Amino acid sequence: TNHNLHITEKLEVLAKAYSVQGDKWRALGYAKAINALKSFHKPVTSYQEACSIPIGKRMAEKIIEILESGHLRKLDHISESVPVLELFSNIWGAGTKTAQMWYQQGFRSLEDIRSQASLTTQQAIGLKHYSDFLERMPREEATEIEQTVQKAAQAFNSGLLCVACGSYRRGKATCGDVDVLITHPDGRSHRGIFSRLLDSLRQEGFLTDDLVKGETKYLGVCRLPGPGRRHRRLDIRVVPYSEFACALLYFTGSAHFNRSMRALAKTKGMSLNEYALSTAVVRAKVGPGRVLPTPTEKDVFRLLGLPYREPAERDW
DNA sequence: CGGCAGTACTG
DNA sequence: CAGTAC
DNA sequence: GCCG
Ligand SMILES: [Ca+2]
Ligand code: NA
Ligand code: NA
Repeated sequence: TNHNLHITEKLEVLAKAYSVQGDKWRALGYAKAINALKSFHKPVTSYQEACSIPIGKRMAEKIIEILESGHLRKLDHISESVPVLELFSNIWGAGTKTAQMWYQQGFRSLEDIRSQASLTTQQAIGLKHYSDFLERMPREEATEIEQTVQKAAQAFNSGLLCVACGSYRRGKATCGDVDVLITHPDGRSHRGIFSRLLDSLRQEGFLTDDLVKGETKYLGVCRLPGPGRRHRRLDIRVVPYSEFACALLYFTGSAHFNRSMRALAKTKGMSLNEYALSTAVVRAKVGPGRVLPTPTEKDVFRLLGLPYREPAERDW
């Protein structure tokens, strides 16, 4: 696996500092570089050998900094606000600009957020389940959640099928997220069961809190009935059968996977989002793009000129 | 240099 | 409009 | 942050 973890560690700390400080691109380059250093077959030996890794000049300059020295000195200049901002980012619905606001307001602890800090409804639901949301769950409990949502959905219409796309479907032992995709094979009967099932599950108590409540997209908190059960974040999306193959890809993950798939689709003049695979829109543009039917996940790998990758092989 | 995904919700 | 989310 |  990671043959250069002594450097990937210190760089993941640097990338975290950038991610916590609004520099999404600095963090994205760092993460793509750690994801490349962790997947490389042999450990690094020189600067030349480091830069040839698809790693730049200043990144391999840090690789060589940790290869010749034992501690990267960039880390010594990291701002002391980085931990506080990261802590505020650990709250749901709270990112770099809200952590920055809380920080300049003199807040330096979660208790300060729960006492004097102004919170939104979502930032409150995140602040109350702070520990649970950071404790990823075993695959078995995610399966319990999946089957529970599927059974309750099938009671409204037995034709409906469900799938727990996400790190679970990728085969990851832990999952601090549960995204259940529900659809109907005909693509027309699905319309109208979202609210009924959502109220059903909240009535029984499967759902504890609600975050983003849209017509087609549900985001909230669930908790399996039983002792010592921690609150897990669940999303329930009811998209038509036509778009199911384009949705199941994105909601399977990872993000970096759908980022490389989106780049590859863009080079071949195609837009690959979580709703449909369309080709290049007319060009300022003088027209939208043309949808390409892709019923199965292989059809999407096909129209993109790529071999089918198993969900297990989607960490990119 | 300049692009790195586009989207819906919430406020 | 922006912020945070997938 | 890297790379076309
Ligand atoms: Ca996830
Ligand atoms: Na966060
Ligand atoms: Na339980």
